[PDB]
Amino acid sequence: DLRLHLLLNTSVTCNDGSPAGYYLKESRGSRRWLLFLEGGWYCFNRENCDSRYDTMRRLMSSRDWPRTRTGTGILSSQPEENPYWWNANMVFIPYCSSDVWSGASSKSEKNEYAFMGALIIQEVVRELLGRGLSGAKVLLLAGSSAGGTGVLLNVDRVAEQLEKLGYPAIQVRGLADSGWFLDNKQYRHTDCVCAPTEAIRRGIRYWNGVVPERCRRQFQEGEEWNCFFGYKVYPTLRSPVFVVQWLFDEAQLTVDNVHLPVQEGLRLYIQNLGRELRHTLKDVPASFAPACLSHEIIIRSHWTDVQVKGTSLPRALHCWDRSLHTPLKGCPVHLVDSCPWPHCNPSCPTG
Ligand SMILES: *[C@@H]1O[C@H](CO)[C@@H](O)[C@H](O)[C@H]1NC(C)=O
Repeated sequence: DLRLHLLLNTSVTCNDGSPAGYYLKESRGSRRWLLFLEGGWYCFNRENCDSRYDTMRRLMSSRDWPRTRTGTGILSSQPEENPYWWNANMVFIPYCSSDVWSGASSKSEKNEYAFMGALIIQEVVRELLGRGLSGAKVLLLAGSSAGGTGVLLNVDRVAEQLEKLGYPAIQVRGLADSGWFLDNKQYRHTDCVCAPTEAIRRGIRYWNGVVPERCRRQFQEGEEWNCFFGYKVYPTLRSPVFVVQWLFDEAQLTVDNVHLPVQEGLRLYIQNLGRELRHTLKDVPASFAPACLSHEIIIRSHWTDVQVKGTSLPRALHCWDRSLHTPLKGCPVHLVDSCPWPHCNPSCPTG
């Protein structure tokens, strides 16, 4: 299991000012480090953050965190559950900043909550260097849902941080699971109070959110919300990033106001969503995108079960590792389903 360490720099906090932290399981012989960002939506004003504090407090505070957590999926230490990186050093970073890992603002006389996601990542990396990360060969920053978007927003900053700290030999890579969203038209209506473009636009100002520098320079002031959308931020990144995304992601459908006898309009909407997602992945060389209606994969215990074109995700990730040492015979890394309806892939999760 992974053991809790609260940050020694107690100025790097969860939303309510309690210290942020990480869960760690070291692997003495290993020079591989997996840092996983938890997900769980976000909040973007006083009223909706107050409601989140009432009923989702673990995502806003470390006060009730347990001393340990069990690693599952890519965080499992058993080769049977995790064929990919079972022997790596494992870190689970709880999501307690409600800011898609983008914030750099403290709780103060003017701020009821602290939004410190981007600083939590930097501080975890800094404190791990003294616990063995200084000897790393590869640091894989992974994450699911809001944590997957967090990978896209932070992977290059982790790389820059390690370079400036004097560790240019650590290879920083990203694994973004279920964080690749489309700013598409909703199937029906709008209400918010959501259209994620508007909520993210407000969140960035509420959180003092930060985005990767090259993306920020493209979109400029007032338009940094664009960098929260994978297909727009990905081309600006320098670190290798493997993208995992269900073609019919449940969170995407939720923000699109789709709630599942499907008639023609909704059928065409769903098929076009899968086609648009597939189009955005065409030039992403390392990707795994099954035609399923689901959400998240990499920390699920049965993550080894789904396959695209006969290749599982742990295999694709291993092939990615080999590619980062010309395509490899029978070891693909670009795996995007082409069939057009959820569960047209027989290996999709059953629910
Ligand atoms: C603690 O974190 C804050 C915010 O990231 C930073 O400004 C400060 O230098 C840090 N101090 C130490 C001792 O790590």
